[PDB]
Amino acid sequence: DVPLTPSQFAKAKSENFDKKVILSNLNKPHALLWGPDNQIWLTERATGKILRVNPESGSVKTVFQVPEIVNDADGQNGLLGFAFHPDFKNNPYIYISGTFKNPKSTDKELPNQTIIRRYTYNKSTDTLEKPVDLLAGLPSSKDHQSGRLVIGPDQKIYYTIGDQGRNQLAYLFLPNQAQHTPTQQELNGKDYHTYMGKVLRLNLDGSIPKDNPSFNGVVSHIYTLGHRNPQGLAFTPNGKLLQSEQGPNSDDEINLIVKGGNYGWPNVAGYKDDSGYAYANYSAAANKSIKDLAQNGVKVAAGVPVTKESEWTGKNFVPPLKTLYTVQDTYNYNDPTCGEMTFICWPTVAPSSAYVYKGGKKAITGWENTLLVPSLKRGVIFRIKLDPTYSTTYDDAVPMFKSNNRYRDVIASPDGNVLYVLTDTAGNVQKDDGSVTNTLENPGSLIKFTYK
Amino acid sequence: DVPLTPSQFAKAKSENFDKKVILSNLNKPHALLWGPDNQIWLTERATGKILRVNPESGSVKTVFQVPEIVNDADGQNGLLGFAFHPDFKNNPYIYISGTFKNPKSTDKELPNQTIIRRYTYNKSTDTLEKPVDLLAGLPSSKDHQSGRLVIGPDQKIYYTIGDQGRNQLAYLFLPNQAQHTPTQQELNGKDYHTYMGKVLRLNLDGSIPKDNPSFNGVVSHIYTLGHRNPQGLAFTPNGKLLQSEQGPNSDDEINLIVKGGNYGWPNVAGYKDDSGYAYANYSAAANKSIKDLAQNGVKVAAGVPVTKESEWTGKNFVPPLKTLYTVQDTYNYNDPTCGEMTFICWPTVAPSSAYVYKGGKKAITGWENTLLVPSLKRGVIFRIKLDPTYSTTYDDAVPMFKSNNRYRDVIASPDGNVLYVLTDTAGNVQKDDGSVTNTLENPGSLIKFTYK
Ligand SMILES: O=C(O)c1cc(C(=O)O)c(-c2[nH]c(C(=O)O)cc2C(=O)O)c(C(=O)O)n1
Ligand SMILES: O=C(O)c1cc(C(=O)O)c(-c2[nH]c(C(=O)O)cc2C(=O)O)c(C(=O)O)n1
Ligand SMILES: [Ca+2]
Ligand SMILES: [Ca+2]
Ligand SMILES: [Ca+2]
Ligand SMILES: [Ca+2]
Ligand SMILES: [Ca+2]
Ligand SMILES: [Ca+2]
Repeated sequence: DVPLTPSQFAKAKSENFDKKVILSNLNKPHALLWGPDNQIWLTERATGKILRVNPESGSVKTVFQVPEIVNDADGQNGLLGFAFHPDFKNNPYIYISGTFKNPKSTDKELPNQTIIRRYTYNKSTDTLEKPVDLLAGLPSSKDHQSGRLVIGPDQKIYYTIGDQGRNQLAYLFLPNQAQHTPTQQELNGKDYHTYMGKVLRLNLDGSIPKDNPSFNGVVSHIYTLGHRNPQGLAFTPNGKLLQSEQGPNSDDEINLIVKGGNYGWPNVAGYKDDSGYAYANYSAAANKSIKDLAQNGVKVAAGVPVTKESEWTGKNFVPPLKTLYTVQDTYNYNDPTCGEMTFICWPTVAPSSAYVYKGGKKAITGWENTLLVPSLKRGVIFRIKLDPTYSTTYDDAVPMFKSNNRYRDVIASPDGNVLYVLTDTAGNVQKDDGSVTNTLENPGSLIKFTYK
Repeated sequence: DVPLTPSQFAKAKSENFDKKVILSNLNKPHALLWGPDNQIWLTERATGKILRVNPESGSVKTVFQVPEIVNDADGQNGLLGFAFHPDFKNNPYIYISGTFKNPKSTDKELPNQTIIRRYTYNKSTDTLEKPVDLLAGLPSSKDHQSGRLVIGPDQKIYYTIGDQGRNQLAYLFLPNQAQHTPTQQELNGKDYHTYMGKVLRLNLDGSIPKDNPSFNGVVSHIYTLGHRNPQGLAFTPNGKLLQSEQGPNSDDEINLIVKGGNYGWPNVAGYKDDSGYAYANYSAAANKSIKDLAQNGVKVAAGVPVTKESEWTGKNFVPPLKTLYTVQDTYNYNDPTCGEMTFICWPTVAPSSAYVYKGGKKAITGWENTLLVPSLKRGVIFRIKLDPTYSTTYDDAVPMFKSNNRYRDVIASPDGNVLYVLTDTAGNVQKDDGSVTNTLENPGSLIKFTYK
């Protein structure tokens, strides 16, 4: 899709909803869920705390703090994945993923691992107990961790693990592994270094489903590959799997996740259109002092190999349902008319989640079969309509609730007339006039919007 | 997708198939079907003849000639739709559409109608009889008639009817009706002038299905709208509906047809990307002496209103699964790298059909879940892979059977190892070296390709 203008974002004020801050003292709140107890549960990414909030009264309890979570102030690591077993009454399990030190690591630049871990909920003492590591030794870094953890209708865990930031900034010269897959020998040694830029599908005990897809002749935990930073994952009522993902200077994506698909990163951003992006592989540059001009690969310094999207030899490439956004090769990623911080005008929205709106007896008119996608950089919640079979999007991403806030997650109440959102503690966001600010209106908050 | 180069088309020679020309100099052969008698049936658009061809010996019989078919030498009108009843053993019916004179027409420029008609096959006399008009008074013109007619798994007739060529060439100043839908009053009067640029869904007796979608508050024969020239339509084994469609200078489409969808034409060609196309509405131009610059709306003469794809206020817009092809705004539609005949280099392939390959006892290796799309302008047949649920394409359109022929239709034998193809009697096609020729290698032919 084509970017909205600052004016178009600023008008999305959602005057038909009442706003109320429920909690305002949260530290890097990350994931939000409607629990099986009809309470709101949420995570703090850096502290490792799991909180439960009474939606009616607003009282809150810290149910548990995951010990030894590792988090860097300049990083996106920490406590990430968070989901309830779907039959919680009879299987009182909570599944998380988190950053932990890796005692086997021989890399002082990458000292950590990601672990998918199960806890047992004790309703008598209201806490979590009996930790069990389902899948350990997964990649960890400060960048593009993703880490959405959901349980599908097949009662399998689906887990997004980002590309770790390879081929940008601090990891510029590391070779991106989004396209790479394990050998059988690597699986035998539990070497999961290729588990970057993937959606994983695991059994509830961490093992490999016997009907997972094959990649390059090997069936592993990988379900799909070729992802950059997929922070949104959500099943629809008819069992389809929708996803949101952050692109580089362009081409954030809404994807339909299908078994065995290849979503193209890093060779393809968004559509395979050769428009506004090309794959500049700095790991293949002979000179490691080469600079990244950060023009999305369209303009590069001498010495870095560049592959056009159409020059890639790919297999099972699946294009996105929608891009937020796609621009021409003539696009100027340095436009000075935007200000000193030109990145704010980049054709992206930085989606942070993806949530299937299920309606209810007070469902909001017109919102049937919508997907809600929070935007960090634009301070809106997008509403994206699909057809009733969730096979295609209809029309465009409609912005909602414009504010100077970094929206991190969103859910809705069972009746469907109240939305609950989390906001980041700090960072940059676009203002009504299109400029950048790091003064957030509601830092680290749980906010509700009630239809009136 | 990005256009293939002339060299990439030239190498797609399909050396793994044996070619045998069964017939040539057919009079504008148009549609072919594997018949209930395991013979090949095909139509001649210009004559109204329905021919049956013996696969083994190639003997041909003129089974029937549809009387009073109207065809213009320079036109795309004539005998069009052609399908067998799916339970032919117990329902020996053949369904057609055709151009016929309209006696109540009050326009000398548009004197004809399209009629969807049923015939009964009499096996004892080996001919057709007892015609029944199912739906008459449909639009008719020389351009963009489409006319693909299939019976769905719901035992409904699905019928594509093109936009009649409005807003180009001989119909430049007529207002395109692809976005328009009937009022209840027009329906009551059987005024079907808005049945342009649509997929129609009809009961077998021609009546309006009560479960057809609603458009602007009215349920009509319209199933989807916003199409230009959709010549390809085919159901998948799991009941989805795939489609191909010719765009203008760009953005031929492969579409997934979903009930009630709006496929954007003429406001949107291909994706809603503002890339290489804009909607110039010549019917709204200040005067009818203005010239069409034929630069796909990116540059137009003064006095014609232009609407960007992103400026359209649309409802239920459904984007294509694949475009053949999409180009940048700076693309040169009048490129001098080719000869005076710039159109042959336009980033299009002119898809003429769409056929779901179903395999069989001799299925071709690797062709699972593919869609075959013949190209008129490039002299190839494309193979397009989808995932096993027919929810997305995988990778790109792979060209096959490169020749100096305009491929018009394609089917496969039940065993799956033989393809049968129709070619046009006349027209332009691109040579190996990228230049145009109107010398066709196999004019008006039925061609058999057998996997080695
Ligand atoms: O403008 C853009 O394209 C853009 C903007 C941001 C932004 O939020 O400022 C991000 C981003 N996302 C996170 C996160 O925690 O998800 C952290 C950051 C960061 O830059 O620090 C990204 C990206 O990561 O691709 N792209
Ligand atoms: O280069 C292009 O884009 C292109 C090329 C052709 C071509 O075949 O020469 C056509 C076309 N298709 C038919 C048909 O019978 O299907 C007739 C014609 C015609 O121009 O006479 C179209 C189009 O109709 O959009 N576009
Ligand atoms: Ca980004
Ligand atoms: Ca992608
Ligand atoms: Ca792209
Ligand atoms: Ca065309
Ligand atoms: Ca379209
Ligand atoms: Ca377009």
